[PDB]
Amino acid sequence: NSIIGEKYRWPHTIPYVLEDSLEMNAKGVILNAFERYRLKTCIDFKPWAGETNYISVFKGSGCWSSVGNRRVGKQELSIGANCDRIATVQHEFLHALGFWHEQSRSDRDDYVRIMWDRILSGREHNFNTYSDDISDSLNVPYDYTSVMHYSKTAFQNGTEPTIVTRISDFEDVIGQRMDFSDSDLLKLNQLYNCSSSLSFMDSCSFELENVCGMIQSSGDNADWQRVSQVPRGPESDHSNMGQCQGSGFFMHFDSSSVNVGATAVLESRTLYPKRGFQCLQFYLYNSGSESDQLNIYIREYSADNVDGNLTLVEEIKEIPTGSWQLYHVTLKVTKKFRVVFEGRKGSGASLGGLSIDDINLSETRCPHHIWHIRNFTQFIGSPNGTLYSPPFYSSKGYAFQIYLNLAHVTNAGIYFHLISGANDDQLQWPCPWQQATMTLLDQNPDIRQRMSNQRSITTDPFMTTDNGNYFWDRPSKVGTVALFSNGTQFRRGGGYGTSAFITHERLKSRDFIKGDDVYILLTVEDISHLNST
Amino acid sequence: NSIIGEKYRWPHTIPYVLEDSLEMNAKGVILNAFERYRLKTCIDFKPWAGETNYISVFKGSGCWSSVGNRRVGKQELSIGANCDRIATVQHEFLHALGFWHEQSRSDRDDYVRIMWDRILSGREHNFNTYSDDISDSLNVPYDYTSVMHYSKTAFQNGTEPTIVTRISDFEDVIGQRMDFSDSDLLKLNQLYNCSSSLSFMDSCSFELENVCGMIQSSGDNADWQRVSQVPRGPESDHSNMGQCQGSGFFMHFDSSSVNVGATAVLESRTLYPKRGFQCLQFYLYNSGSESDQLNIYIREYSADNVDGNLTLVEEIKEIPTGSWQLYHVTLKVTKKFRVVFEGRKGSGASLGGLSIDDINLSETRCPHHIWHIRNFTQFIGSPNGTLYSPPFYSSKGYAFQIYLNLAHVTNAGIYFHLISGANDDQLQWPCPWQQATMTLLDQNPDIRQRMSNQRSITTDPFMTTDNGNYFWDRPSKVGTVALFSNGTQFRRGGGYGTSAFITHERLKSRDFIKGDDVYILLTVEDISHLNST
Ligand SMILES: *[C@@H]1O[C@H](CO)[C@@H](O[C@@H]2O[C@H](CO)[C@@H](O[C@@H]3O[C@H](CO[C@H]4O[C@H](CO[C@H]5O[C@H](CO)[C@@H](O)[C@H](O)[C@@H]5O[C@H]5O[C@H](CO)[C@@H](O)[C@H](O)[C@@H]5O)[C@@H](O)[C@H](O[C@H]5O[C@H](CO)[C@@H](O)[C@H](O)[C@@H]5O)[C@@H]4O)[C@@H](O)[C@H](O[C@H]4O[C@H](CO)[C@@H](O)[C@H](O)[C@@H]4O[C@H]4O[C@H](CO)[C@@H](O)[C@H](O)[C@@H]4O)[C@@H]3O)[C@H](O)[C@H]2NC(C)=O)[C@H](O)[C@H]1NC(C)=O
Ligand SMILES: *[C@@H]1O[C@H](CO)[C@@H](O[C@@H]2O[C@H](CO)[C@@H](O[C@@H]3O[C@H](CO[C@H]4O[C@H](CO[C@H]5O[C@H](CO)[C@@H](O)[C@H](O)[C@@H]5O[C@H]5O[C@H](CO)[C@@H](O)[C@H](O)[C@@H]5O)[C@@H](O)[C@H](O[C@H]5O[C@H](CO)[C@@H](O)[C@H](O)[C@@H]5O)[C@@H]4O)[C@@H](O)[C@H](O[C@H]4O[C@H](CO)[C@@H](O)[C@H](O)[C@@H]4O)[C@@H]3O)[C@H](O)[C@H]2NC(C)=O)[C@H](O)[C@H]1NC(C)=O
Ligand SMILES: *[C@@H]1O[C@H](CO)[C@@H](O[C@@H]2O[C@H](CO)[C@@H](O)[C@H](O)[C@H]2NC(C)=O)[C@H](O)[C@H]1NC(C)=O
Ligand SMILES: *[C@@H]1O[C@H](CO)[C@@H](O[C@@H]2O[C@H](CO)[C@@H](O)[C@H](O)[C@H]2NC(C)=O)[C@H](O)[C@H]1NC(C)=O
Ligand SMILES: O=C(CN(Cc1cccc(C(=O)O)c1)Cc1cccc(C(=O)O)c1)NO
Ligand SMILES: O=C(CN(Cc1cccc(C(=O)O)c1)Cc1cccc(C(=O)O)c1)NO
Ligand SMILES: *[C@@H]1O[C@H](CO)[C@@H](O)[C@H](O)[C@H]1NC(C)=O
Ligand SMILES: *[C@@H]1O[C@H](CO)[C@@H](O)[C@H](O)[C@H]1NC(C)=O
Ligand SMILES: *[C@@H]1O[C@H](CO)[C@@H](O)[C@H](O)[C@H]1NC(C)=O
Ligand SMILES: *[C@@H]1O[C@H](CO)[C@@H](O)[C@H](O)[C@H]1NC(C)=O
Ligand SMILES: *[C@@H]1O[C@H](CO)[C@@H](O)[C@H](O)[C@H]1NC(C)=O
Ligand SMILES: [Ca+2]
Ligand SMILES: [Ca+2]
Ligand SMILES: [Ca+2]
Ligand SMILES: [Ca+2]
Ligand SMILES: [Cl-]
Ligand SMILES: [Cl-]
Ligand SMILES: [Zn+2]
Ligand SMILES: [Zn+2]
Repeated sequence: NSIIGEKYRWPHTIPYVLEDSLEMNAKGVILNAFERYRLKTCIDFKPWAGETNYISVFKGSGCWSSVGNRRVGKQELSIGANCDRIATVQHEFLHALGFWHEQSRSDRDDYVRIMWDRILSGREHNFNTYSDDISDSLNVPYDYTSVMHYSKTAFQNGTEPTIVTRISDFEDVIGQRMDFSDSDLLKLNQLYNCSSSLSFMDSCSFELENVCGMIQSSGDNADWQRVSQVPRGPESDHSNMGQCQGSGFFMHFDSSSVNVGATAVLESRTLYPKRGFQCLQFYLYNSGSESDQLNIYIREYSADNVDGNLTLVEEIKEIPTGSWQLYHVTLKVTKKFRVVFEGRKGSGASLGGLSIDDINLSETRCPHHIWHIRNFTQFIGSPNGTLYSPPFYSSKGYAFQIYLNLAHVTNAGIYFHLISGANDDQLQWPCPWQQATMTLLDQNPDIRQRMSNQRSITTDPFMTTDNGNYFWDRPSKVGTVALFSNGTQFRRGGGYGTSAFITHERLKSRDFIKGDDVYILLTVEDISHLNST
Repeated sequence: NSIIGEKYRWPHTIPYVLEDSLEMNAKGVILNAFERYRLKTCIDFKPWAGETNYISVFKGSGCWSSVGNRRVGKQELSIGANCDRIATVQHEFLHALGFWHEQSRSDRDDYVRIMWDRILSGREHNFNTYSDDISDSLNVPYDYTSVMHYSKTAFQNGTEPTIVTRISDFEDVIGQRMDFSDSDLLKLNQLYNCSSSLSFMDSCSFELENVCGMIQSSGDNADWQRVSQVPRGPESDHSNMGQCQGSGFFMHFDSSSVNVGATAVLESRTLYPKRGFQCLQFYLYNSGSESDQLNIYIREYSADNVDGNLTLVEEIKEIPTGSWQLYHVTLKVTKKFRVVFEGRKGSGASLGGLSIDDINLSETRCPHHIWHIRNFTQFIGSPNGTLYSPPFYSSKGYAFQIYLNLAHVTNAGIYFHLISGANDDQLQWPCPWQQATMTLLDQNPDIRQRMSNQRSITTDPFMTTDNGNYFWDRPSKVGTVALFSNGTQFRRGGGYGTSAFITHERLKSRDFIKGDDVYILLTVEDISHLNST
């Protein structure tokens, strides 16, 4: 579904302009989409600085883009109303990069049947097919899960689908708008001879005996052990969760059989950063004591320190026992370096130890907060599936809470709530231009194969409610009464998001649910600086 | 371990000359090595035709090459005596393409320990390291399995190893000379922006519900079913063989519940050939009748029949029941086409069906013959581990037999025997310049991830034995008496190969043994046309 012709290729770095017609939330979402390209492709984006051909993103009618580099100078790409979704931006830029819709493939009739009699009159022009002399599928099979594939209802007249998948099980699969599919990357990365990405650094699941090049320190008291189980926990690794026999390993620091203060250090291979900011993430399991801790250091190398200088970046203490726990550690390294995992036994009694698995490192921004939902499957489609996150404080001081609604039969909804907080007396009301990004984590061991489902909203301080109040005003003024889990009363403002965050079927696909656990990643950022672009 | 500098890159297609000093067997092995590059990389090779810089392969002392395009015009690469091994040629050309040995990495001391007290005087320079200002490891961890990594005995004085891997399990792993490692390809394909290969077409294991783009035909009597088990067999697929719970699927044609002559047709996606010759391979399981057959067709597309005209290429009949069977089908397609699998029920009664799994298609030469060894593990290191293949006939008419000796404690040996045959009266004796290629198949589901162990020998008609006879003379004249399994007597000539075909440890690694089955692939080709190159 790629356009044939070297004249349609962009440079690997695309110049762009974010026109002022774009909504605030749209501008932030667009910049997020660029981050995804930087993680999984060799395509990059930079502000236009006089280049002849560039992309002008503006709030036109609908979401659309030309296919390929048209070399017309200013090439328009429309992110109109309701197009402010990261998957939609990725989709539109795949058009710009030279891709038609998946159902436009020359072989599309072998996999889907277009119901022309059920298309709305005047809408049949979007269901075209391109022959193999102008369209090249790059030796990749037809991809129902493509982010460039319409859903079954596209431009439908009535309740009857316009696109019918011959493999009936794919009827509701087509139309996913979560992230690149594996084939989307295969085709794009092939079309642009992509050898590496900007933001990806390392992914380690310990499934090979060389443990991703990590080295055991000799100036310590114990070694991390590559094991597939620990008696007291965990019974299996996090990557496979015991699915495959003889597979599924993790590194374990046995704190039960060492003295207080003893340490085991595991250091990563040498890494060369390109951006100056990184996010280190990994899953931890604690079957020992709450006094045991994991310390993260950064060993930076320079001409001044050829041996490398250590810097403590985070101490992870009081680790919950009995379940895998996701952690994020923010880094700001600019020189070649290693990551250091030091497991230290505390004074408390331990009968197990610390386990680490599914490590990923990328030159990306960490999420500000994480919502970890245990025993999640019971709530899908259940009346008691009305879930509220713990209270969090945004970077600017606003207290907020997340509402995830799984009670309805087909769709899951997610909403961002402001709640009463300790800084409300000194905060700006109504909440102005705070972009809340909510991401349902696709818990694939490899960050490169994650199709996380992400939606963003921006608080508009002029939005009002039916009774005349400002929607994002101080929760004590406009919010309803709510009770914390501990019984403490608080005020919860209006919730804003979408009732169509993710379908229950997609929620049960891939690795959104893993170990009956779900993780929702949260970032609340002031984007008022995007008003002028 | 890659050399830094854009001037050290070759063109993707390297011009080469095979000097007349090269041994006959070496010339054939080199051309075989090129086929591996064409299968797994974007590197190609063409005979030198006046290009300024080209590679001149000649029979120097030992096996060596410069690192990278040195832009000195004629750049020599030595394949001397005993260097005529496909993995050694691949290794030497990885040098030419710009790679140092893996243990020369700047971080090599974190993974291996050099026992300097054990190096031969004057050979310690061979263990030097290149810093990261001239060497780039391309963000790939240290690779013990690299084809560019010395074995533990390199330049050793005595019986004690010079290179000790700090992860002890890799002590005997380093030094593998079977094929590219996965990391070797990751680095090379990254260094030359390889987006695709010349010879790879498709790999299908049916592990995704879209079944690699294969189509179910409507003009037949039944459908192939994507299943993970069949009551009468097989109990699991061939890819995973029940290793992973809920995973491992194959396509099944149920002959038990259809009439005589009924067919189920599965057609592949559209394919575009580049070379004019292809090899289709796949694994079959038969739990039905001995009269059931699998027919392979090719649907070629042309201006004459836009719908496509079918051509029968092979009829697979009398399929042994109760075990997975590997098949190879030779193709000669030059226009865009599909592969067509037609399962046909015979007249016999059936309680099962035909199963197909782990299909691979590449623009490569099929092996002429295959030796399938059942219940293989019992013979490893056993006194009764002296195995003889069935008799085969080479393309020129010579009858031959393969001898695999597993009785030695550490090494497996393989030998090529000429045997008495029905054309011996009219054959040229002594056997002149017939190259026998013996390949222990690494039965990975994906052909692209196979590290098959291959050795080749060429019959020298002047080679003599101690008693004055020609080694490769007519077996009736110079051979010993032997009995086929059915009791029929024949004459077996001398066996030539190596007692160090593969170590037992490597033999038990990866997928050489799969389902307790081993496949040895055989090609005997006249290479007398290579005397003048
Ligand atoms: C115990 O087990 C033992 C081991 O299995 C077993 O021994 C085997 O017994 C069987 C049965 O008796 C023997 O089978 C015979 O094999 C012969 C050899 O076949 C191979 O070689 C053929 C000839 O190749 C030459 O010609 C080709 C082109 O024609 C060239 O491409 C070659 O380069 C080669 O040229 C060279 O040789 C020429 C001299 O012949 C010379 O002029 C020329 O210049 C050059 O030097 C190939 O055609 C043949 O390929 C076919 O068969 C194989 C099967 O293995 C397939 O895989 C191939 O795809 C292809 O189909 C082999 O490579 C055969 O000639 C002989 O065939 C004849 O008979 C059968 C059965 O009736 C017919 O199907 C066939 O058409 C032939 O019929 C012709 O001849 C007969 C008279 O001979 C005649 O009646 C008929 O009308 C017609 O004229 C037969 O298959 C086998 O050889 C034995 N193996 C060994 C190792 O010895 C033993 O019996 C068992 N014991 C018991 C008790 O059961
Ligand atoms: C039942 O459950 C409920 C639900 O949890 C419980 O309710 C909680 O109870 C606890 C304890 O009583 C409360 O803790 C208190 O929290 C407040 C707020 O913390 C957050 O904000 C801090 C201030 O942020 C402002 O300032 C920073 C710079 O200082 C700035 O960067 C920010 O952007 C923000 O700026 C804005 O606000 C300013 C006014 O404050 C303006 O001037 C400015 O212009 C801006 O408008 C912040 O410091 C803090 O960050 C730290 O802590 C978090 C979490 O611990 C951590 O993640 C960070 O890394 C930091 O380490 C938070 O973001 C806090 O101010 C209180 O601390 C003060 O008081 C104590 C006691 O004297 C001192 O020790 C401190 O030093 C400090 O002086 C206190 O921690 C919590 O707020 C409350 N939650 C809710 C939702 O109600 C309830 O208690 C439970 N009931 C029972 C019975 O158990
Ligand atoms: C990906 O790499 C290929 C191979 O180098 C590039 O193809 C070349 O493009 C130039 C510019 O038009 C042509 O003159 C050459 O003939 C092409 N070579 C081949 C073998 O086709 C291609 O341009 C690269 N893609 C991008 C997006 O840069
Ligand atoms: C692989 O592609 C890269 C582009 O990403 C090529 O690197 C460029 O090479 C040209 C010419 O040598 C230089 O002018 C550029 O500065 C390079 N750009 C970058 C980003 O490195 C490289 O030449 C290609 N390699 C091969 C073997 O074709
Ligand atoms: O693919 C697109 C959007 N698509 C139409 C569409 C709209 C809603 C749902 C679906 C679906 O998949 O269910 C598809 C085509 C298009 C082309 C030009 C203009 C507009 C417009 O928005 O007016 C829309 N954009 O690139
Ligand atoms: O790398 C190699 C092989 N050679 C380097 C070499 C080349 C030419 C001459 C000599 C020499 O001094 O005679 C040595 C090192 C080697 C040889 C044998 C076994 C192993 C091993 O891996 O054990 C390593 N060529 O590119
Ligand atoms: C949609 O279908 C209805 C029912 O056939 C018809 O009345 C109407 O005109 C159609 N509208 C369009 C835009 O196709
Ligand atoms: C929620 O409801 C589901 C379905 O009715 C039930 O299985 C589950 O136990 C309930 N959860 C809690 C925490 O009560
Ligand atoms: C090898 O070691 C032996 C044992 O000490 C020594 O006598 C000999 O000189 C050494 N040879 C070389 C070439 O290092
Ligand atoms: C060969 O010997 C091994 C062990 O010595 C034994 O397990 C196997 O069954 C034997 N195979 C035979 C006798 O065919
Ligand atoms: C030697 O090689 C040339 C070149 O291919 C070939 O034509 C010739 O026949 C070969 N010699 C013999 C005896 O086959
Ligand atoms: Ca793991
Ligand atoms: Ca240690
Ligand atoms: Ca399979
Ligand atoms: Ca059918
Ligand atoms: Cl992530
Ligand atoms: Cl193969
Ligand atoms: Zn589109
Ligand atoms: Zn070498």
